Amino acid sequence: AITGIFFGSDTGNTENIAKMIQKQLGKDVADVHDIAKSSKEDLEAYDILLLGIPTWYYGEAQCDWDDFFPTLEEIDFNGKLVALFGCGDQEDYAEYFCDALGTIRDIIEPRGATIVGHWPTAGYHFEASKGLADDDHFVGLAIDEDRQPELTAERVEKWVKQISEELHL
Ligand SMILES: Cc1cc2nc3c(=O)[nH]c(=O)nc-3n(C[C@H](O)[C@H](O)[C@H](O)COP(=O)(O)O)c2cc1C
Ligand SMILES: [Ca+2]
Repeated sequence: AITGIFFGSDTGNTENIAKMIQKQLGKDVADVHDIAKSSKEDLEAYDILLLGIPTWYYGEAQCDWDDFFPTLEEIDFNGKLVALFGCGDQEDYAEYFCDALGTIRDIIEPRGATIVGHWPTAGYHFEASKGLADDDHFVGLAIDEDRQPELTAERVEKWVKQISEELHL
């Protein structure tokens, strides 16, 4: 219950990643939530937060998330450790590949969120992305279940390892 996984999902992908993630961390470690059925209180509740957001319709944010953003910007993230994950399509929307991860970064970083979990952009092949920490790493875990589902298992296995460390446990 140290970690609170909050996801948005429209066709189920991010919802599954969240669940693989919690499996890997374990239950007494983290609880998963559908941001759509979540509240401010529900988010402020945890100290370590994992936020999952898939990018929709040309750089936009999954609507459950889009609509929660205002509440999101009311939360003081100062004193909190966050990580970010999401889903994207690097071949049909290569020019907005996981931009949503970037939008949720901007809408939380100034708020004092201590972000963790940058992921190497090695192995992906998008044309552009607004969710990059540096131009060799996304700001979070980018999962492409549409084009690279075969790499989804390992990406999560390794990324969760990576965050477990950065967070310490
Ligand atoms: C019409 C349409 C627009 C989309 N636009 C984007 C986009 O701008 N960025 C991106 O990387 N993925 C884009 N995607 C792909 C989704 O983010 C991807 O399918 C993701 O796995 C969906 O996760 P969800 O099931 O959790 O919503 C789009 C998908 C569709 C069908
Ligand atoms: Ca493929």
